[PDB]
Amino acid sequence: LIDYSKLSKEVAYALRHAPWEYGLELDAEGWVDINQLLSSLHECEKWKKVSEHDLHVMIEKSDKKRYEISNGKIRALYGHSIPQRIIKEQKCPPEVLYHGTARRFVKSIKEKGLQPQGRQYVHLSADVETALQVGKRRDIKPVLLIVNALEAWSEGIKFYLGNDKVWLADAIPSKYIRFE
Ligand SMILES: *SCCNC(=O)CCNC(=O)[C@H](O)C(C)(C)COP(=O)(O)OP(=O)(O)OC[C@H]1O[C@@H](n2cnc3c(N)ncnc32)[C@H](O)[C@@H]1OP(=O)(O)O
Ligand SMILES: Nc1ncnc2c1ncn2[C@@H]1O[C@H](COP(=O)(O)OP(=O)(O)OC[C@H]2O[C@H](OP(=O)(O)O)[C@H](O)[C@@H]2O)[C@@H](O)[C@H]1O
Repeated sequence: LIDYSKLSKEVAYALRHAPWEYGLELDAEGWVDINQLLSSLHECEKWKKVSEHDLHVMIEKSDKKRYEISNGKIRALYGHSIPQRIIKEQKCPPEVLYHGTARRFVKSIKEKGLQPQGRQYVHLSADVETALQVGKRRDIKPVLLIVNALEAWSEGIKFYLGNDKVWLADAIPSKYIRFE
């Protein structure tokens, strides 16, 4: 049987972080031919059994909509770190978005605002529980930040489509972030 969770982590690395290591090139919106991905995964002993059907199943069973398959191509919807900016659709955000973080980063976010750091975009959540889960990746007592996203947008900060639970933004100045 396939560990679809571990397969999902491998696909994340290929489609967000190091496509070159797989001999892949992503298009401007992040897509690659799914047969080229499968061929690359089959260089790895653990993934030689993985079929195109398995990639659909991995997506269906996942707790998050990380990837999409369309007309024989696959992309990650968010998370990228590669030098070439992934073109995402600009969108007007809801009034409020959230961002869960680690206690150890709060001072720096107060001073500088939210920054993309190792990714191309700041990632934000649509609801509190989702944001706390983001923060739990780094801190058992994560900090919830509340972003006045529509105010930021009206003052020129760009936001972009990730998926229904993950919104993307350029750097967000501190004045739009509530820490309490
Ligand atoms: S046999 C040859 C295998 N391939 C290679 O050797 C090439 C380089 N391999 C690697 O770098 C690692 O083996 C990878 C593929 C990254 C897997 O290592 P980890 O077990 O440590 O994975 P992480 O926990 O660090 O997470 C990796 C990214 O995957 C996201 N993710 C996708 N799907 C899930 C699921 N179901 N559950 C948890 N996390 C998942 C992770 O959030 C993470 O995302 P980042 O963008 O890296 O933050
Ligand atoms: N000025 C500043 N100074 C200091 N620290 C600052 C800072 N600005 C921001 N930070 C913090 O710098 C960390 C960046 O960390 P990340 O790149 O991993 O971003 P993120 O945590 O949002 O996570 C992305 C997605 O990854 C996962 O998705 P998957 O499961 O992989 O699909 C999640 O669920 C997400 O959707 C975060 O703590 C920021 O708060």
